[PDB]
Amino acid sequence: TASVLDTTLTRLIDDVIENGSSFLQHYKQHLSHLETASKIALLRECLCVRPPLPLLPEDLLQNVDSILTRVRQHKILTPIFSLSPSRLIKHGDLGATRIHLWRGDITTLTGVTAITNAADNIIHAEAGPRLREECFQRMQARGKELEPGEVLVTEGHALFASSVMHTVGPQLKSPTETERRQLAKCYESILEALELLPSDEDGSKSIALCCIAFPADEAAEIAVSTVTSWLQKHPSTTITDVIFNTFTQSDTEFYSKLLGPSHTKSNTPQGSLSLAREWLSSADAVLVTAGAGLSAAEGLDLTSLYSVFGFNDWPSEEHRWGYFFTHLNMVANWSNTPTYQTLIPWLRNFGQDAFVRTSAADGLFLANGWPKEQLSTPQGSYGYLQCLNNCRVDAVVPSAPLVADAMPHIDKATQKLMDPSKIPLCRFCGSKMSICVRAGSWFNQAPYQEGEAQWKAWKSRVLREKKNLVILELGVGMNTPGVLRWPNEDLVMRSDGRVKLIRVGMGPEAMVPWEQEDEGLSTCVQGDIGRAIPLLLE
Ligand SMILES: [K+]
Ligand SMILES: [Zn+2]
Repeated sequence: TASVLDTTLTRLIDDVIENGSSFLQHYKQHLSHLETASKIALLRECLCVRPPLPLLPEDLLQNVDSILTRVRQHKILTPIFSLSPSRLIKHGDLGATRIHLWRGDITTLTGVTAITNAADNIIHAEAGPRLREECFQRMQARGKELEPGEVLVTEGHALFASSVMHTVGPQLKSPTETERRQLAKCYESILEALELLPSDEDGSKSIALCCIAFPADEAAEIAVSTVTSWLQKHPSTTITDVIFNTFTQSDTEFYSKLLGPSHTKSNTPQGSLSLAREWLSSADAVLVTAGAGLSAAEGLDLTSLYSVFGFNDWPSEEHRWGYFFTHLNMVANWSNTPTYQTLIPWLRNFGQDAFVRTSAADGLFLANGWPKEQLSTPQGSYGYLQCLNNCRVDAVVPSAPLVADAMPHIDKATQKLMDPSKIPLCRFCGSKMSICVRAGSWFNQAPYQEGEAQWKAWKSRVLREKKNLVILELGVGMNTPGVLRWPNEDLVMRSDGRVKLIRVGMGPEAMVPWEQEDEGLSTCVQGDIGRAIPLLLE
C-alpha cells in the first residue's frame, strides 16, 4: 500500500475526472514522489472545488476526515478545560457557568461541545465535506431560509467540536432597535439550542461564540449582556462554559473591558506539541536549525530582505551606507528576543551536545549568549562585510566596529551618512563593499569555514556516539531547501531511529514527510514560533 494521503488524493483526482467539474492527469502517477505539503494543498483544493453533487462514498469520507484531523493536530491546540474565566455566573448551589475570553483560531479549541459559524471558510475547510452535505439537507428539509437571529445545528464531523451553530446576524449600511434585538436573538437562539444538546462524557457543556458591518463595541456589549442575563435567568442550565472567541486585538480589548481581568489559574498539553515534548525530554543531543522565521517571530520582519540586497535606487553611496549602517545597528541592538532567551538557557543543559546551525544569521544567537564554538552560519551573517567584486579570499572585515564608528555621523531623518570617509571600500582593490551574506555569485564563504568545520566535527561525533539526537527546525522557508530542510530529512532517514525532527513554523511548509511521521521519527508544530517555544521547553 501507498499511504492514506496518496490513496485518498488519487481517488479525489479520479473523482474530478469521471464526474467532476471543470475548474490534469500527470499528478496521479508522480504523486508518490511529490512533497507531502503539496499533496495536502492539492487534496484541500479538490474538496474546495467539489461539486456537492454525487456523494463521495463512505470509506473515502472516512479517509478525508482522518487526514484533516491528523493535520489539524499539528496546530497548537487549546483544551476548553485549560482556559481561565473572566466571569462566573453562580447558579445558587446548583453549579455555575464560566465565561471566558479567548483570542485564537476557533477550530483549534478542544473538548468543546459546540462552536459558532456566521452564514464559513475555516469551519468548512476543517469540518470536511460532510458538513456541506448536512447543511444542504437540513436547509432543504426546513424549506425556509435563515432569518436574522436564527440558528441551524449540524454535527462537527472532522472538527474537534461535537456540533456547529450556524447563525445569521443583522446586516446594516446606524444600528436600529430591531437590529440590536436581532443580534441578541442570535445569542439566545444559540444557548437555547445548546441546552437541548447532549453533554460531553464528563458532564460539561461548552460553546465558542465568534463575533457575528456592525459597530464592534456595541456588538460586543450586546453579546456579553445578552449571554450574561440569559445565564442569570436560567439557574438550572446544563451549560458549563461560554467562550467569547475573538480574532483581532481590538475585539479582544472591547471584550476584555466588558468582562474584566482573567482569574488566577487554579500541564496536560495536546497535539503534536505533546509528542514533541516527549522527544525533547528523552534527547541526549539537540541540533537547532533556524531560518528567518525565528527572528521574524521576535518582531524582525514575499521578500529576501529586498531593502538591503535587492533595492538598487540609492541617491548616493552615502545614502546606501547610511541605510545599511542603520539596519545593522538596529538588528544588532534588537531588544525583544524572548524566544531566544527561553531557547538558549534550555540548550545550555546539553553542554557540548547542543549545536546551532542558522541560514539567516542576523547575529541574534550570539547576542543572546550562544557560543560561537557551537554555532554555524553557512549563508553568511551580518557580522562581516566583503568586497563586491570578491577580488580575494581575505577581502572581508568585521562589521560591528564600522557600524559603531559610523552611527554618530548618520542623519537619522534621511539615513544619510554625513561623513564620506566612513564608506567602506575594499582595502585592496578599492571597490564597493556589501554585507557578507549569500545574495549573489560574489558571495565569499571563507569567513564561515571555521563554522562549517565545527558543524562537521559535531555531527560526526554525535552520530557515531549513537546518541538520541533531536533536530528542532525553527522557521526555515522553502527558498533554499537544500541548506537545512532536506539534510534534516536526510539525517532522519539514514539514522535508524536515532535522529528525530521537530519542524516548527507558521503556514503549511511546517509539515514533515508523511512517511517519517508514520514511523514516529518526525512531527511538526504549525503556529507562531514565539508561542510554540515556551510550550515545547517549559
Ligand atoms: K466532531
Ligand atoms: Zn576587492
